[PDB]
Amino acid sequence: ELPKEMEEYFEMLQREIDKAYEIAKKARAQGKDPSLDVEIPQATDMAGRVESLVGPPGVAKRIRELVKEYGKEIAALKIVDEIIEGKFGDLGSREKYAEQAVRTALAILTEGIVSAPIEGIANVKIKRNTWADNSEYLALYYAGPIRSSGGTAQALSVLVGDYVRRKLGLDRFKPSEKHIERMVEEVDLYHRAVTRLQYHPSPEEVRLAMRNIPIEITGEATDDVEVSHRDVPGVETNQLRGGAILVLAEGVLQKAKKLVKYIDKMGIEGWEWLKEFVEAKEVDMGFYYSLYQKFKEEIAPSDKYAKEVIGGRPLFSDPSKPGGFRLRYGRSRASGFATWGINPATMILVDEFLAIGTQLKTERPGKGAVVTPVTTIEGPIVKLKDGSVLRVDDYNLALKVREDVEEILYLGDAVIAFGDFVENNQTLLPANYCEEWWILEFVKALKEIYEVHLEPFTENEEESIEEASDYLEIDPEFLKEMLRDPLRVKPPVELAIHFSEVLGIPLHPYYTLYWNSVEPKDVEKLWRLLKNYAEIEWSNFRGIKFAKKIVISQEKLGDSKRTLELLGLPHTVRDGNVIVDYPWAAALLTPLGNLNWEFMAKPLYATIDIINENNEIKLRDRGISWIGARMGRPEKAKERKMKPPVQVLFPIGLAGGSSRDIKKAAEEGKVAEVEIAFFKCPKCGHVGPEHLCPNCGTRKELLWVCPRCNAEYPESQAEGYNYTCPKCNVKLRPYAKRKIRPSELLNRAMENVKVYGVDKLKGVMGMTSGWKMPEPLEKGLLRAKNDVYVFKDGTIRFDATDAPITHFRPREIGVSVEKLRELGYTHDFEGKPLVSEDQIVELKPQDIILSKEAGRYLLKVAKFVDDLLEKFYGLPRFYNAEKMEDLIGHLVIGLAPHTSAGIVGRIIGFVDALVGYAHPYFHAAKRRNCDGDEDAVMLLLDALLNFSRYYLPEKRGGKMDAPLVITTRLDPREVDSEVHNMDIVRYYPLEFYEATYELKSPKELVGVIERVEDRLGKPEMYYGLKFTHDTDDIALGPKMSLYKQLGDMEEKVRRQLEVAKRIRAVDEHGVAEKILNSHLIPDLRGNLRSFTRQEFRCVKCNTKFRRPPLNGKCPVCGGKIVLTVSKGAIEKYLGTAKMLVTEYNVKNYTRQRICLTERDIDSLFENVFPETQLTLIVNPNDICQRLVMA
DNA sequence: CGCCGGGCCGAGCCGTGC
DNA sequence: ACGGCTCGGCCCGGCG
Ligand SMILES: [Mg+2]
Ligand SMILES: [Zn+2]
Ligand SMILES: [Zn+2]
Ligand SMILES: [Zn+2]
Repeated sequence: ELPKEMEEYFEMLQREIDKAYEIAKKARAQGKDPSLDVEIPQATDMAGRVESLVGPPGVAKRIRELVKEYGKEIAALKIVDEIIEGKFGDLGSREKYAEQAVRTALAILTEGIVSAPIEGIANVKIKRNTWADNSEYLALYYAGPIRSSGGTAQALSVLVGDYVRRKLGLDRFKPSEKHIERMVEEVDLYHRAVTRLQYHPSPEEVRLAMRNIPIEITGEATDDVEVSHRDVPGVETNQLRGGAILVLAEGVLQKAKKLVKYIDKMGIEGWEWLKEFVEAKEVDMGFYYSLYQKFKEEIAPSDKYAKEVIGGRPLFSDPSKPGGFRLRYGRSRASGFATWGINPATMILVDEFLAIGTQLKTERPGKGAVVTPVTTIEGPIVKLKDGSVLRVDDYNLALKVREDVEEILYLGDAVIAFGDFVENNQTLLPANYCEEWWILEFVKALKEIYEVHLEPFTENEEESIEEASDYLEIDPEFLKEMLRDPLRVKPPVELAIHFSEVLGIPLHPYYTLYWNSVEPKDVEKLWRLLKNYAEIEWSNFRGIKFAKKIVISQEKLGDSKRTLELLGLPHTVRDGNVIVDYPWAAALLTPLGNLNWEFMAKPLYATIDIINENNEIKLRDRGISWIGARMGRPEKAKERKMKPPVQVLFPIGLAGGSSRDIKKAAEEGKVAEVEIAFFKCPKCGHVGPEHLCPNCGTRKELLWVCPRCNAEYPESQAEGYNYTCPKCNVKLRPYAKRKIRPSELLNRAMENVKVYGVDKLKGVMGMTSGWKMPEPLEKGLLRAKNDVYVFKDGTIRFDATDAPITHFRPREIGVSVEKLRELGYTHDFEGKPLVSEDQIVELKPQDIILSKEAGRYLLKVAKFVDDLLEKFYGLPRFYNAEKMEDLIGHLVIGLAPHTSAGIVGRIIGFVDALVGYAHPYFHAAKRRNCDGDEDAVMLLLDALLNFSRYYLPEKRGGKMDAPLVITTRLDPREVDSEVHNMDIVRYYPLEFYEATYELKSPKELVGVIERVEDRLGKPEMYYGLKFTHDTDDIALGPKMSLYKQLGDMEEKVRRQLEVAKRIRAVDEHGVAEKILNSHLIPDLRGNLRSFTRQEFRCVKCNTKFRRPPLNGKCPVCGGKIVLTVSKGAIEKYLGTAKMLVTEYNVKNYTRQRICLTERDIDSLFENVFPETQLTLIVNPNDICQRLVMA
């Protein structure tokens, strides 16, 4: 099957996993933990995950056989049929069968990763249609966690419910009119009062969906809002049901296309209404003039991304505005999943608001992306303070030049993958001319004329190179270098002109200016001025003349300097003269034929059209497609802490104080009463919250207590009683309210682990599980000593933004070649042996690259683990690391904030950014998209030792973010569907570029460009992926966003406004103000409204009063009453709002709203805070009184 | 020997027509 | 849309 390398890779991964698991088992066998074994099983494929998560036992082989024979959907259907009939045992009532079938089928369709089956589906019940016919139907109860499962999981849940109800011989739901009205008002209310819904269904759509769904979509209450249509039959609540209405809105409705596709593939009938809903929902001119008109007609600008701007977050471009982001088709080494490629120069020159990993809301392909440094694409063109125009394609040049920048003429490039267009089904935009298109035209012309075969981006035969060099009269070494790396090696301008003359191809894109950004009449005036009042120095090369310098006076140039700047032409101004130097003089004069032919403006023509019609050297439109973007959600590489930081899962109650400090309570002699689980030693009879008896070191047993009665029964005796009190008729509980003395426990712990000098030790106010089993205090002491925190399930986690990578260089990650050869890497991505640090190596599917903050924190985590192994269990240490570079070769676990299964990865290097680099398969296996998402990482051994299922909260949602199972191998066939559209080609073919001009759809050329989906099944899924664009460094550029270094809101707004003013294609002056004023006005008006209807609270307690007490003091205290909405929380943004109103031109509506808001704020407090203080001077240049007096 | 004042910590809160 | 913004109390250093 697999070759002799990937199998060995997986074998070594399994070997390391076994090495860790043996130590974890040996440590756990001693009985100092809630269980006597590890509580994280390891799986290998989807069937094992499904069996471990939902069951039933023995289903793995059946799932494997059915998916092998028919396919995923048909296998799920056969599994449903087999469960219903009774292959997998006897469950009981039909409700059990229905619930099990729904859960298992949803797990199979969902690949058993996200916890929608586990926690989304609260319960399954059979109800009766009493009001209509007294029939029997099925209802699905949706909890809170289903609200974060995605659109696809909910629609498939409805489909599975329908299939199971049809297979169980049950009738359909027949709602009354009151049900419909209740659902419409609920949909209307939730959007108004809770959340934007990310989608707004029309009322008629809601009526149609309610009338044509054979099951009842219901649930419990999740919002504290009352409804109007009350006491509806069959509905047991009078409040908003967020789970069901979100399922209806974002499930069968928003994802109707995928649902009908699944219906077609699945052989399911009875859903014709959804299909119908989907079907209903679904002269003499120039070449470029027509192209522009057609492009504007078919593809229209999208404004949905820039509808809102938050203060401090800049807007970088207007929709489809020239001068914004230049669209380039390709995929870099560390981009392609959903991320963009950006030059570091345009990161530096926008005031460092953009850092590696900073998210931005995009317009054309999708909505949202993450930026990654690419050093082969072009950077911004800027205008300096003295008048010079410069091209900043470098990072150091930008750092040197930043302080002199007056205006940013052009913003730069953005590399967007073809798979991003395929996934979102976005019509192809016309392609800007670039070096990769030029090299293909070059080789094609060479073959057509001289019959010589050459290919770019590879190595060619010496005979062909010699023949081509002889025919072109060039140096063979130069030809080899330029064919090997067209994106970095460019010919001189004279050589490019010679190539265009001989072969007959357009000019090299590097020497083409933005000729279509100006009008033909402006070029006419500029041509006249150049002919009349200019002096030019000419040259010669192979019989070809080219300009070497242009000198024209400023007074003679006039207002054509703006035309020069709009072409992106670099020049300089000295003592009244504007000078154009050597490389950029022929870039301006050669297209105009060296002034040999007159330039004249013509209607229905463009500048490039006239140039091509008259000149002999041909040109292509260098910039025609532009993109809009807006900043949002800066990158993150921080560790995870609870809302109050916690270091041990031990309840303290109120003895610890406001910070729940256990040590402070222990040192003050306080006694505390809390609910915990007490364990009792069978031999001597010790009692307390400890798993081991200190006197004899023999494992105790949990005590079960009656709720009303107060009899304690050990576990062995309670087993016989069926966990019910014999003298009573009430079920037992493992916990009760008891009193504890922290002094003895903390002294015993300190003596146990020999850790005495710890100042603070924070716990919890109370436990959330149903067991209320506490944690040993020794672990808390060791965590406090090493400065690490804990999570809800007993693990230490680190959150970071995720970015993709497929190929790497040993110098970027700081690892020697010998170390890599020890890890297993022996070749580079071209088959050559690995002997250098500048060679490009291909990443294995489960190898990850950490940041340096992550390494710094994992050093402390490893030290804590070693201390735990040496002091608590008495076993040899494992990591033995003194620096972060010593963690290389060790394993981690990657977990997503919405799933319940993890995946094993390996550490191979570190970077100096704030992102998490890994393979696209690694991010897809966690159901992540990599366009702003964040995930957690933890060391494998720490999770193995520390995780427990008895610390998980008992409510719905306590099983999300839990490593209930971990995958030990990667299979691209069952990771995701968005990663199946990614490109694996070295370069795009000429046909793609020729078809972009026809505005085709990406589906028409799926077979032309190879994707991931074209390799599934064959052994070469992990073997030969490739990339299009190259980058010098993977972590070059700014590392932290400026937004995190600004304190005041006024400072944030001012900096964002200077940024918007610098960029030519933003138009801040009014647009950014009006859009920004819809972020401060909501705050002002909402705070003003909530002030007059607010609740008061005691400082000593947390009890809240809906009405202020008449005495002014807490009735059950002496403490004083404080507000929940202060007066200063209303007028905190009024100064910035007034500044925004006065310094810019907004519509009169917003100005009057601001003035009236200030007047209302003044008038509301008339009798409470009268104006009793005068002032020396009046009229502080305020605008409200000026408007009133006008 | 008795204050003044900082610097942490922990609470709460963020458009809406009858 | 949610981290950013107001309050209140509680020790800990100087400092005279
Ligand atoms: Mg996403
Ligand atoms: Zn004992
Ligand atoms: Zn009892
Ligand atoms: Zn009180």
